[PDB]
Amino acid sequence: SWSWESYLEEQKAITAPVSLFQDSQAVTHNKNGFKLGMKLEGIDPQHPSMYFILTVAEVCGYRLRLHFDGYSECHDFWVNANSPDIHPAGWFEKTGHKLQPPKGYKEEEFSWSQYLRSTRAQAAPKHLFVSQSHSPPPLGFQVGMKLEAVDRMNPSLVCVASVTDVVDSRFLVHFDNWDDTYDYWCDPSSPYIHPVGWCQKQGKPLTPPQDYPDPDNFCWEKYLEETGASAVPTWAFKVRPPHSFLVNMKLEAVDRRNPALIRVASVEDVEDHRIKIHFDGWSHGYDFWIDADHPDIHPAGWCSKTGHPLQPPLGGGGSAPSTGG
Ligand SMILES: CN(C)CCCC[C@H](N)C(=O)O
Repeated sequence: SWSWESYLEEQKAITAPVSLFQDSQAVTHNKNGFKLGMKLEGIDPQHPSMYFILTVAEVCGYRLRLHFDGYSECHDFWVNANSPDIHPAGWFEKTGHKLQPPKGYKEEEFSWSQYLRSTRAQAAPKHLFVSQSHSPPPLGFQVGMKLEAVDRMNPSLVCVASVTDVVDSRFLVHFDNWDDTYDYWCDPSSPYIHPVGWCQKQGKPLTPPQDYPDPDNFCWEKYLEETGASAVPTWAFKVRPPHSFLVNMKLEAVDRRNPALIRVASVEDVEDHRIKIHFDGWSHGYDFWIDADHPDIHPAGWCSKTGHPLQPPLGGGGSAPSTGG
């Protein structure tokens, strides 16, 4: 039997304190009421502005694997039961959002009552969730306002962006005149967003809207006038202090190569808002960077307290394939 207590003694190591994580990353006493076969609604992680019909394909501890109805299983993805990116059946119609129907359907063609009959299934109960859009909005951020944001797909770019939607306590960041595949959900403390004018005060180049006429001479004031849009007010931005994870601290993290697994991990390197994860016993070739507030990193003990299997360090110490670290 593997235990953190014994491992720390053996390695003469320390864990990353629970206080370093967000409450949502650390909470272990919540029940996961989702069951295999339950259907629901959710955003496509690779297309944050789109909503699809999803089915619980697997349950493990406080996590569940979701399947896009009608599409290939290669698109399946895992989330935690407290994910704010899934909603109960009927949410889209109740909140006025659009649905991308199951493969083989047209949008006019979808009705939850009929679909459940056709699939002889049941929708996940409303109480099973966390976001159904009854919550406090993000103060100061309204649809239509503009701001500057980092393109997470092209990290060196800070661009002209807009708030295109607000759901409970989060808002959707959209890159002006770029396709919505670049959109991503945020909250007021995100270190990836800044008020209009930030780049100029920092000396950083600002990426104007796609194909903006004479891009070199882009001027926020002129653009705000052309669009009649307001800039998100400066007071609304509540910058988050850099995290306090230190190199070598131990924790638990979802494996990026096989998301069904969670392994014993160590902080390999650090940035102001991200940490580099290294899986104990493994080579460093699989090490990866991840946001400090990412939903897939947790404090030691998360797995055992939630009922999820934890992969112990890989054995072999260099003599076995993929080891050395
Ligand atoms: C700025 N960012 C939001 C989008 C960048 C898109 C780059 C892509 N090669 C293209 O030119 O379409």
